[PDB]
Amino acid sequence: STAGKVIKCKAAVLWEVKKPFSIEDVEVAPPKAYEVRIKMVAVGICRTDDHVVSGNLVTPLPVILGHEAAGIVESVGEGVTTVKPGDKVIPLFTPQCGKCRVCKNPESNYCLKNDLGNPRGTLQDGTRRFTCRGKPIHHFLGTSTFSQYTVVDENAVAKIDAASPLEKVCLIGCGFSTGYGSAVNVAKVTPGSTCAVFGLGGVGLSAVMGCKAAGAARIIAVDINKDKFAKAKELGATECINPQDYKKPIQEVLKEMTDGGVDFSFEVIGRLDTMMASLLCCHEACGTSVIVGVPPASQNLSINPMLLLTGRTWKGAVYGGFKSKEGIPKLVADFMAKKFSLDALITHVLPFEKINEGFDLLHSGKSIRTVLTF
Amino acid sequence: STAGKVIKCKAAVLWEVKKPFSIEDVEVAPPKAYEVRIKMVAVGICRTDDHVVSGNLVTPLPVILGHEAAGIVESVGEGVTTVKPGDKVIPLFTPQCGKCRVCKNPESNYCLKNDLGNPRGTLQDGTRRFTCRGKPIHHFLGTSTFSQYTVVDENAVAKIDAASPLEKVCLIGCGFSTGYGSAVNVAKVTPGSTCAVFGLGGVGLSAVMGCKAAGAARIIAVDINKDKFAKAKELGATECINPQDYKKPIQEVLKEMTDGGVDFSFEVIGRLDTMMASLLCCHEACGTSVIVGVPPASQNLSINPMLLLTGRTWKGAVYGGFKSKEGIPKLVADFMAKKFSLDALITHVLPFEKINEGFDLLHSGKSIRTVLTF
Ligand SMILES: NC(=O)c1ccc[n+]([C@@H]2O[C@H](COP(=O)([O-])OP(=O)(O)OC[C@H]3O[C@@H](n4cnc5c(N)ncnc54)[C@H](O)[C@@H]3O)[C@@H](O)[C@H]2O)c1
Ligand SMILES: NC(=O)c1ccc[n+]([C@@H]2O[C@H](COP(=O)([O-])OP(=O)(O)OC[C@H]3O[C@@H](n4cnc5c(N)ncnc54)[C@H](O)[C@@H]3O)[C@@H](O)[C@H]2O)c1
Ligand SMILES: [Zn+2]
Ligand SMILES: [Zn+2]
Ligand SMILES: [Zn+2]
Ligand SMILES: [Zn+2]
Repeated sequence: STAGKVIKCKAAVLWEVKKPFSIEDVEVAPPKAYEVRIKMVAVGICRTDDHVVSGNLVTPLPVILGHEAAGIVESVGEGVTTVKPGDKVIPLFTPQCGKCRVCKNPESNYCLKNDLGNPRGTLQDGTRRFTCRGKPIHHFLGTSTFSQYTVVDENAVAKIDAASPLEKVCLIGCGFSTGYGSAVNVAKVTPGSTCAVFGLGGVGLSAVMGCKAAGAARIIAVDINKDKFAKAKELGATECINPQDYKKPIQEVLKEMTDGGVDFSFEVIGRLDTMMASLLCCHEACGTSVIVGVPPASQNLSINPMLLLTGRTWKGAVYGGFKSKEGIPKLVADFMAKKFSLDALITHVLPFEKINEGFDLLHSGKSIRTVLTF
Repeated sequence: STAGKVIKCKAAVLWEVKKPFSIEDVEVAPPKAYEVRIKMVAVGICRTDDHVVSGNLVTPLPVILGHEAAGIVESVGEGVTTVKPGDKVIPLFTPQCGKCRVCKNPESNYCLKNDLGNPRGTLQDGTRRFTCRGKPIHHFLGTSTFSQYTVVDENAVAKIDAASPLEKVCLIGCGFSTGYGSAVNVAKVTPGSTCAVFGLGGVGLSAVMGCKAAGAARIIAVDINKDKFAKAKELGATECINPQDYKKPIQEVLKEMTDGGVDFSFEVIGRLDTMMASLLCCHEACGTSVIVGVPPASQNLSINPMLLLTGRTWKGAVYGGFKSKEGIPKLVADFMAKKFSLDALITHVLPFEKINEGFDLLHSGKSIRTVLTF
């Protein structure tokens, strides 16, 4: 039995920046009140995990990363009512406490219970459930899914269809939802509109899917890696261009391709140069630009306010505007009904033990999404 | 008669920056096809005209400024069909050609025929109708209203109720429409929301009026000049604050007064610091900040994209988002129908020949709007 007891299992621990993960033997404390301990089944490799490794995203170390996943509830702490042992679930990197100003506001989703703005690397009560070799290990985004077992706050856990193919839907835990929603919830792409998507990783490609579903007439995919183009077109890109092929700035090229600029531009990479280009490429009077990629720590853009005064709308969001706990299940039901597929996004499958190899592929540009199995 | 002939009249010419205006005899050529010659009756003094004087906004010189006004049609060139001699009309600093991409888009108003983005100081055909001392004189925003007679493009002239009090309705040509519309069309203030308004000039007080109309439960007026607070309250502000009274940055004060920041913030001054503070005071997850004020030439804001990634919406606009030709007449009709008064905004009245005195008043801070009568 394991309920009420400390769990000993394997987890991928990051001891320091710019080093490989080390698969360690770790101890996982039982769930406290309003906490859920989950046996992990599958985890997707997202660039945000990698940002911590590269030092581009700050969070307290040592730590167990991982936030895009699906598992089975092993046990629940006292007070828990939304999930029970055996349920299939998806941890949410941005919770939905349902009690703060944001959660009450129908237009926002950045729950105040988050651990993104100023990471503590703990659960909501401010403590850690992880220990390894006599040392406490930090949580990441309240989820830490690069571990056979993890403890997450209830409001950061969603119950999903029991028949769910956990090795597929784990992408709904982050990449798909974020990309797709940035188009449908955040930007609010209108039918017959023109869009531009910067970055064709699992998130950017989902953004491409979102634009198509919203009914865009033109979806121009932009990426410096041409091997991402077939998938982009497969998912709805009407055009694919590579900035490296041109002599003039990419924003000028884009504007000249769309009568002054696209209606909706999305930055889905995490760089300042492309965030700028993306803003500059949407029409100065009727364009909307959405920041989706996480920028490098404290890096600042330099913009002339005039760019906005003409009529531009510049926004950003996490999770594609989806209120995590309510949105994830609906999205899974949609997947189950075949409204959309994630096959094209899953390029590689590897056992959790080969996690480092999973990151190598991300670094190589050969993978879109590598799903790890436990 | 003057029809078909060159008009000799008085006009306020600016031959160089940071110098007073020069009331001189100027010649006004007859209107070309699709152009409208107007006998000016009243013009409000807007900070945008002053920007040119101070060097803060560049436009070719010599020039005749003036863009917030109301007059009577003297004559129309061939092809003109929307106005006739004797009609009361309001010139528009942003046109509504009705045929370009922007005009066709229901949600945009920055017509491509504008002369703001990259000033030529001419009418839409690239030439000028003014001459003075044997030399041509430039137009400003296609209106040039600091003149007894001015010629404007038809799509930049709106016909209004024949019983309209021109000495009041003139404000509807810029400041009132911009400020009010910024709240009602650009920000789309929701009932029961919280707002912050930086700048309590004629445009800012109009923003306050806009927020009240939209049903804001809370409207915080921000200004370093406490003499504006009486009018702010009179116009709808629930509280007024002067940054000079605090040790902490204003955005921090604003956030702490409003549970993490207001739902809507407006910058109606034209400064980087206030523009930054304004963006920072809207709630990180559900706030919207709108740029109304025009920033000094080529100055840039340094911004961390993370301010947007949490959920903030940053936007700007001209004319309060109103499609000028359709919008202005309806606002005049609302005024006629007593829906809103403009008396609180007009604090001084002077004849056109004392234009320099009205600007002195603007600089001194003793006036909201000074109206010049011809
Ligand atoms: N807002 C959110 O909630 C949220 C959620 C998930 C991920 N993200 C962020 O999304 C971003 C992308 O995520 P991913 O997992 O899909 O990343 P990814 O690395 O798999 O793919 C990004 C793409 O950008 C392309 N690219 C890189 N540099 C380029 C450049 N200079 N110009 C043009 N293209 C270039 C790459 O070739 C790659 O195809 C990351 O920054 C991640 O942090 C945000
Ligand atoms: N977007 C547009 O279409 C549009 C239209 C009209 C005017 N504008 C611009 O809007 C802005 C305001 O116009 P106005 O005519 O009402 O100007 P104004 O000079 O009369 O009013 C500015 C107000 O802001 C206050 N203020 C100045 N500096 C401040 C500071 N550092 N901190 C706090 N408060 C400060 C001033 O005391 C004054 O009360 C200007 O930039 C003008 O060019 C834009
Ligand atoms: Zn992610
Ligand atoms: Zn919440
Ligand atoms: Zn137009
Ligand atoms: Zn003005």
